[PDB]
Amino acid sequence: GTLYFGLSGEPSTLDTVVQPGTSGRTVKLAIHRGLVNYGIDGKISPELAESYEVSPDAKEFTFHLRQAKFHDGTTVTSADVKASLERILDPKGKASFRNELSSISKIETPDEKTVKLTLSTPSVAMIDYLALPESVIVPAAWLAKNADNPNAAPVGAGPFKFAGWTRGREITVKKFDDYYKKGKPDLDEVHYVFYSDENTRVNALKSGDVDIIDYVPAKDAADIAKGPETQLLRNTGPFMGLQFNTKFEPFSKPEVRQAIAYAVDRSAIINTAFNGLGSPIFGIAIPKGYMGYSDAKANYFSHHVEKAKALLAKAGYPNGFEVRLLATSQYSFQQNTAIAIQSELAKIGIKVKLDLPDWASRMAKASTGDYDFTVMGSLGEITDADWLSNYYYGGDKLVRTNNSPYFNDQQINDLLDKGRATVDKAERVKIYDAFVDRALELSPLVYFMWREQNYAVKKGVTGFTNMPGFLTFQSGLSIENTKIEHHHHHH
Ligand SMILES: O=C(O)[C@@H]1C=CC(=O)N1C[C@@H](O)[C@@H](O)[C@H](O)[C@H](O)CO
Ligand SMILES: [Zn+2]
Ligand SMILES: [Zn+2]
Ligand SMILES: [Zn+2]
Ligand SMILES: [Zn+2]
Ligand SMILES: [Zn+2]
Ligand SMILES: [Zn+2]
Repeated sequence: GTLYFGLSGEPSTLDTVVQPGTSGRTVKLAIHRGLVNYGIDGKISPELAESYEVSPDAKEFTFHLRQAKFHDGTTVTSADVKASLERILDPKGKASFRNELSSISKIETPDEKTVKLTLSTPSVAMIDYLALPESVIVPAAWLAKNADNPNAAPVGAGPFKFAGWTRGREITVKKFDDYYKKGKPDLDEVHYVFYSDENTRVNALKSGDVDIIDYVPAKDAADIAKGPETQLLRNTGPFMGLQFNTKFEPFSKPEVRQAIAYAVDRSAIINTAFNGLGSPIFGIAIPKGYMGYSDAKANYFSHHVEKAKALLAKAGYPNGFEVRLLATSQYSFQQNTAIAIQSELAKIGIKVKLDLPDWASRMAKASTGDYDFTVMGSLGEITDADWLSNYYYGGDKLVRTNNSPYFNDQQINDLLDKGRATVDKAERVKIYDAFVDRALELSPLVYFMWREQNYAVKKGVTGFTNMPGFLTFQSGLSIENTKIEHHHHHH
């Protein structure tokens, strides 16, 4: 059988090292595999690495490669892993997670089936960063040939092979028979169809044109959950907030960032952008169960307009200032969150103008820091406490998909470095607790709410998993387990 999957947009690129957003990741996770990837239950799964060894100080890593092939019939070898990692590490390259993998200082290939990494500083989160959709392995010979071909047809080691891309319509993938997991994938093909207007996307599911859709809008969630011919797959992993370009003078000031945290009513965002679905955040967006979580620090901020006005005045803005907010019109919740922020900040004299291009245009600007501040709809990229480094650390790459451009605090860097180097979780928790105090004080990131992130499937679809908490954007991995009962589309 074949499955038609309605994506919320067309990927701007399938270039493995680039993080274009959830749409591109969902397609990449059908075609590609890394040394490890997260399993549907959130455990790290040995993928192209059949096994791995981590030194007791988390500085040396050995990967023993599984017998596996790429889609072009070539064997997966240690030289392919080294070339793939070197592309991520290249400082002149466009890898989105270069900062997080940059501690890799030596890559050894003693034989065709063994890769050894040595880090310059310890990292108990390195295995998790190797599970990123952007850390997948491609062939060294393929990279050499397609060095100046940004639109070259993908070659990977995942359960499906790239079959074609019709611009503005769909990407088709086909079962890879030589995939290393017995009985996987179950589907013969998946057609990833692009539905940028969310109403057309929901209508495609309800009218029976597609079998699965992602980014189910909050206004349609109840109708879809009711069915009986549709099923809603729930998750409450991502958060909504703001990333600030700290080169925009007012945003270099903790008092200005805190004023914004005090000025924005969180129920205005939940009620006007998410149909009343979600929960307010009054501190750092750390989920229950992660180090740094605290019930006592969960109400650092509150909604207090006159306090926000006093903070701006103290910061040197008694009459506020003019600024532009980058978001998108492609996701109604992003546009409506931006509209709510604009009206909330006008009350404290911050005159916000909105930039609402399509998703790919917003991402191109976000990637270069071409903004004053931007609506952040995101989550921790790994399920270890070190997901925080991707948001807060300084380092060599100061403009990232999840950070506040050019923010760099030595106390925060030192605490995150200590947190990543400490193996004992009883000691790590003291480190992240101290980090949280400094993160609130400086507020380089501001958080407003936890949101629902839902998929919807047609009755007859099984085995697709909306992966837990922060793993929801990697749910495309579960397509290898997905099955669909015999069916036709209007025939
Ligand atoms: O889920 C969202 O809301 C948006 C909407 C499309 C999408 O890919 N999103 C995820 C991105 O916002 C996120 O992966 C990325 O790191 C951004 O640069 C964070 O601001
Ligand atoms: Zn179908
Ligand atoms: Zn070994
Ligand atoms: Zn076909
Ligand atoms: Zn098709
Ligand atoms: Zn309120
Ligand atoms: Zn108010």
